[PDB]
Amino acid sequence: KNVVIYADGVYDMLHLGHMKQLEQAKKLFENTTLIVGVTSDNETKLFKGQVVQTLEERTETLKHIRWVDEIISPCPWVVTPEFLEKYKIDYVAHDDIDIYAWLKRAGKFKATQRTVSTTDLIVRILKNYE
Amino acid sequence: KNVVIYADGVYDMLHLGHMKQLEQAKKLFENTTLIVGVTSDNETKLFKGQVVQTLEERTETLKHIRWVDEIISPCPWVVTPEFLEKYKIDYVAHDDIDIYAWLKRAGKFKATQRTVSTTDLIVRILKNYE
Repeated sequence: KNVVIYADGVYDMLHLGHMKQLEQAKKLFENTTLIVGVTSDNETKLFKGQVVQTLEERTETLKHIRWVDEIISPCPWVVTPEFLEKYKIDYVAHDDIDIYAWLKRAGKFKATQRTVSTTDLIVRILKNYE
Repeated sequence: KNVVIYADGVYDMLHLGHMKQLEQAKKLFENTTLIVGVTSDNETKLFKGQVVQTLEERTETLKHIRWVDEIISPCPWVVTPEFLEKYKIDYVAHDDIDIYAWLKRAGKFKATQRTVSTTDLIVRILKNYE
């Protein structure tokens, strides 16, 4: 009855937003193993833009989150069927926004949402001054 | 064989520093229940200085950390013997720096260290500009 869930991301400067999302994947089903994939530095740098924390930093933070059962660090940038069988992954967990159609097609796509960011906090610090 | 560990703090804008410290208390012994105490807003405001996140925000973040078993939120500002018996706490976990002598006296004080802060990160963001 144990279901393997894979949720990938950058997880840069993690915050309650990311945590609430990981909790969501973890509790998709009664019995889960949540595998998280952390994207490599150069792949983020190139495909998204700046990454603030190194792989080791972003991965070390993940291991402290109670919902996380296993980390694939680094993880490949785009998920593939090979990757799915290799890790015996049952579902992929991500936010909607379609490069994930083929997963929905296979009933293997479960969608998670967001919310609360670091940036928000500095504003509250600087709001204290004009 | 299960030992109750209490570790209190502000846990404002939690980061790997705080997490590594909580991991430390949790693994003080083979079988632990880590109880964390989150300090009230006005008590922090008054005794330490500014607190950036409300109690509910700081407490909601704690619940995501895998080492944390139980939260007392808010928690009293200074620990007492009453408080210890009431929660059947065996050890108190904190960093050295003596308002905690009476705990050392009773063999009930176990010391944890620090390390990696949010503030550090904004520097790395702004370092990108003169």
